[PDB]
Amino acid sequence: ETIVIGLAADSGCGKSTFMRRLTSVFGGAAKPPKGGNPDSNTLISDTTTVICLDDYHSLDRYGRKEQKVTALDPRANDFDLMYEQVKALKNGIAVEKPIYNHVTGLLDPPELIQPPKILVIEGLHPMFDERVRDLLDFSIYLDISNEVKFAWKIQRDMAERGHSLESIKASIEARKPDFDAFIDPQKQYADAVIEVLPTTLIPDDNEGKVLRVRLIMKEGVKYFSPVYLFDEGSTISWIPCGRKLTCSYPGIKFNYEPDSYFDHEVSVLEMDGQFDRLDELIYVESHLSNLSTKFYGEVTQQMLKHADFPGSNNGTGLFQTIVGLKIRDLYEQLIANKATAR
Amino acid sequence: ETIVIGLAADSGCGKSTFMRRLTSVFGGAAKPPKGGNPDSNTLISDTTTVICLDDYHSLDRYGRKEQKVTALDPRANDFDLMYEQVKALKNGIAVEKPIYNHVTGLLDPPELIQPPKILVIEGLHPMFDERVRDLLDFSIYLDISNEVKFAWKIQRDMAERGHSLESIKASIEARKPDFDAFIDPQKQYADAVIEVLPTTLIPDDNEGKVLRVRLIMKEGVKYFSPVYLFDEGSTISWIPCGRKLTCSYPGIKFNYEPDSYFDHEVSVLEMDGQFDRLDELIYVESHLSNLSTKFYGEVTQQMLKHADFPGSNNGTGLFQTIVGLKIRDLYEQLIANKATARA
Repeated sequence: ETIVIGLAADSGCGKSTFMRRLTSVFGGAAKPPKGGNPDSNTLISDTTTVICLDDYHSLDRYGRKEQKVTALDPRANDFDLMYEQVKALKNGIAVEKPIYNHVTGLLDPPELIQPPKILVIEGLHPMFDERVRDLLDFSIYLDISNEVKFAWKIQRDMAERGHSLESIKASIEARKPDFDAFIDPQKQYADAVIEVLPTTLIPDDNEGKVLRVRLIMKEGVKYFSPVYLFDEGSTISWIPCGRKLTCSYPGIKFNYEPDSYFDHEVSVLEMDGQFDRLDELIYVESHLSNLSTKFYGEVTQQMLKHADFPGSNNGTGLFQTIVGLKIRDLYEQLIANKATAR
Repeated sequence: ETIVIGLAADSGCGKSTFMRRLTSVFGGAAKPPKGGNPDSNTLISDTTTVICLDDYHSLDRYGRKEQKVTALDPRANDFDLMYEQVKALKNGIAVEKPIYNHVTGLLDPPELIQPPKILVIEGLHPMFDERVRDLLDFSIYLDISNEVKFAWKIQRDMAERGHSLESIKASIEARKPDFDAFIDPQKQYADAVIEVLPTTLIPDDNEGKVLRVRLIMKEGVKYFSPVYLFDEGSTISWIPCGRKLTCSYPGIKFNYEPDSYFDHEVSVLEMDGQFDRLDELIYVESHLSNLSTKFYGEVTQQMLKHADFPGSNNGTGLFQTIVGLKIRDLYEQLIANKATARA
């Protein structure tokens, strides 16, 4: 009775630190299948196997170029195969999954995937097909706003330094139609959306370092008690920076509020600003509720295992870690019932 | 102490008349697994299990059309897994084997396969991988020629009647490279090859009923004493028809000669024509040597337990049956040696 997690993300197979945070919570070390194709996207842990959804492309790079179809387009993807093989793994049956090697852009011969305890499917289209969506036990959508997507390319993406800003936004133009038509709509099916926006604390900041990030959590979901702050259901702003907790400019600002998201009820926890000192993280964790921690400080402790990770100092790393614990709480209850259900 | 037989044929899993005749020699009756899956291709007998090699397909039927690669192509098959489960079966450890459902054309959930006394793997690629080739205690290749493959599509294959002659000949072409590249070279590794050609007794015959059939048998193989006619090693043409054995047209013609086949020494036994009367089969068996029969007429009696089978009146049925006995003789000496060794 293996558990399947969806993660809709745009950062490309292999460049998601969200995936690496979930992995550290779930198991030990995700390493490619020992021996075999060095271009394989699959990552295997003691508990978890991450599958890249590019592997189910129905069109290679030259293929897609021939049809002038992007990788965002459902035409370029085989959802029948994805659906059948996620189904088989969830029911304990191995699959021959084709490998999409990114260095050559060809659809490579398949690899034998063994059912794990936790299966995470990650890529552009995890929740696009209703049949695949019904197999997911939890659904995540990482929503990067266009404004920090562009900032991160300027401030961090070393490989696009060769391109000017005029052609980098002209790269975003020709990708937006396919993205908004086929990628963005998947948010409505996620149990947890993490939305990364520019910061409102310092005016006109476009650097992508200080971030306003929203954690949107679906209500009414079995085994998922959303995080809350002080008074669940209420609308709160909370600035912990004060006399007993000094912060540098511009500090930490929190918002907790209910909301309606795609005609679904959600509750939203927000963080704007970034942690100066570790005291601020510990103070923040000590005042949040329904974190699904097993001991005191696990959120902070789980983050300190990856102090080098991008976003370890703002709500991005804070909420991605919290999400991992919530999923762990869910699959513990989910396999607690299936253990007794034989 | 399990025996592994290789059977290379492109007629398709579940279409092998050759396989039916072998199981009748080897065991009681080959049935599908009890319960299991209605589309399972494994066949089970008291002595033998037949494993279709489509079950080790790595690419879906729908994926095969997506990547533009045929089923003859190794990229569409997982030989690592196939070698594992045959190495596992020969070494007597049971295995969960996947199922290729030809109806949906989908890679189905697996079925449990217990190590049998005799294990046969049949399909397009039993001798393709040297690893797998080293597990086989005997190797068979059924070489249907392109002129008989074509006639059979016309005269018998009812599903082809929707297609035109030009379309069928243009379909055979589009399959030939992968067959030339991946299937046909497996002939060199076979201990026994059966080759089906258009008959030479009727000029310009293209109907696939009267056939020239060659049984190619490797020499120097341990526990395999090839069939011979009258005088082993010599070059003989023998027409049994005469005063004492009246035949109908075009009659029977036998050829027996040594040959070199892929730089291996072989003996070749040939039959052209078809038995029009039952007396001729008995006459032919009475005059053949090294048949590995347990009693007089076992070749003929074994055939009559499948009178309906195609090729039951020509060299196709005669040689496929004789091949079964030769393997039975081989695995008994082969079992006796390792049964002796284990005590």
